[PDB]
Amino acid sequence: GSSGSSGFSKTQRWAEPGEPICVVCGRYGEYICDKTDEDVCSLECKAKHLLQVKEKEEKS
Ligand SMILES: [Zn+2]
Repeated sequence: GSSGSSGFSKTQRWAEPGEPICVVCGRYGEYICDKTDEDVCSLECKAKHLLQVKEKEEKS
């Protein structure tokens, strides 16, 4: 395809040595999933990692 740009959020600031950090960006993970329990800053990052972890399992 081609896709476009991202939203207009700035919730990806530095993160102290202990807090969660985005697994796709690299700043902070204010949000955390349940199944994967990963860390993300926005909602797009969440699915961006989930749909990426599924293909990694292969099959099905
Ligand atoms: Zn992010």
